[PDB]
Amino acid sequence: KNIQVVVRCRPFNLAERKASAHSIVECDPVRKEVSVRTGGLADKSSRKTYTFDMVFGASTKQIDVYRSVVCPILDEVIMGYNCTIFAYGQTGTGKTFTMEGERSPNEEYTWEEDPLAGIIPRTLHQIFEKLTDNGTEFSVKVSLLEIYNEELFDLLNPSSDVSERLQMFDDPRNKRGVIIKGLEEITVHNKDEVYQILEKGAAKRTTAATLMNAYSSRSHSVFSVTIHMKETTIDGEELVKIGKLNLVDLAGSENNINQSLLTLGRVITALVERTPHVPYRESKLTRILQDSLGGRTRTSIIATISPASLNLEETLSTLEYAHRAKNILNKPE
Ligand SMILES: Nc1ncnc2c1ncn2[C@@H]1O[C@H](COP(=O)(O)OP(=O)(O)O)[C@@H](O)[C@H]1O
Ligand SMILES: N[C@@H](CSC(c1ccccc1)(c1ccccc1)c1ccccc1)C(=O)O
Ligand SMILES: [Mg+2]
Repeated sequence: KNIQVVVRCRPFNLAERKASAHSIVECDPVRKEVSVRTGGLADKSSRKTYTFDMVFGASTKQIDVYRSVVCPILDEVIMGYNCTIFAYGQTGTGKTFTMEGERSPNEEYTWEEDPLAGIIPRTLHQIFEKLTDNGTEFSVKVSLLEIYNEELFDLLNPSSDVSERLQMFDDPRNKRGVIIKGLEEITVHNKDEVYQILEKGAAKRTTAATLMNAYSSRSHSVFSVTIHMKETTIDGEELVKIGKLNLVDLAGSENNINQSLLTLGRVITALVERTPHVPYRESKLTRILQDSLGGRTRTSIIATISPASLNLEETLSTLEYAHRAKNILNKPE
């Protein structure tokens, strides 16, 4: 199966409006096209146009991303496949907005209902909605690690010091897999446990940002949720499934400070060019993503872009990068 690639353009922000920014991006959700105006003052007609698996314009809301992209992927996780979604694009374009989301200010909504909530919390909410006493015995475990300068931090660890480091090893049980030694995996017994877990993770990240330069823009964030499902149907026979979903928020594409982003590009180039050796081992991120990139996990990429003329070169870089990645084949479960 080819990696599926979608584009999400964010709306203008107040500073862009204040600077009287013009748009250089047109999205056509129906034709699944994004068309970028490239000639500035000089050449009013030149464009580059790309077709993707889906295209989300500035008016797309969090709930539309969920319904279109995540729901189908989560149903596949529930069938016991492994899936990955990662966000790629320049700092400021909405990777974290998309993957995690934000809380609406002054208290207006519950987390399960917040319209600014992104992929991670909606996914956790749906896992419990879908599975709960609906016949299956099931458990859910989460982990959240971040890669910065090729060091690995555990945002969910009971340790009060976020700087305490994890270590990665090959997994002798699983050919393309790693063991993250020290990684706290929290059993989430029900939906009413979700928020406090995410909240404490976010507070550890805020600390991390005070400790390390340009932390949030240089970091890669790797949230994983594993679902163990058990069934005893018609004979009394017992049929076990395990689904895993990785939700990944990459370093800003404008970027050992950068080894993982660099190596991901070299890995994607190797896969599309079909070159014989693919350098997964040369970074922490690509070791973590090995199975998602030419392996047995179903992968989707959300490429995030700004609409503003100012960001022309990086917007074009992001679209070219993401477009070629459609050519990568995985073979799920
Ligand atoms: N689709 C969107 N709709 C509304 N605001 C958005 C959207 N995407 C991003 N933003 C806003 O733009 C700013 C940067 O988003 P952020 O998620 O921090 O980007 P990144 O993680 O790619 O650096 C934030 O203020 C965020 O609320
Ligand atoms: N993106 C925000 C956190 S948004 C987030 C969240 C979502 C996924 C993982 C961790 C936190 C949140 C913010 C603040 C307190 C708790 C949780 C969130 C936003 C909306 C609904 C549910 C969770 C940040 O970088 O701090
Ligand atoms: Mg971010």
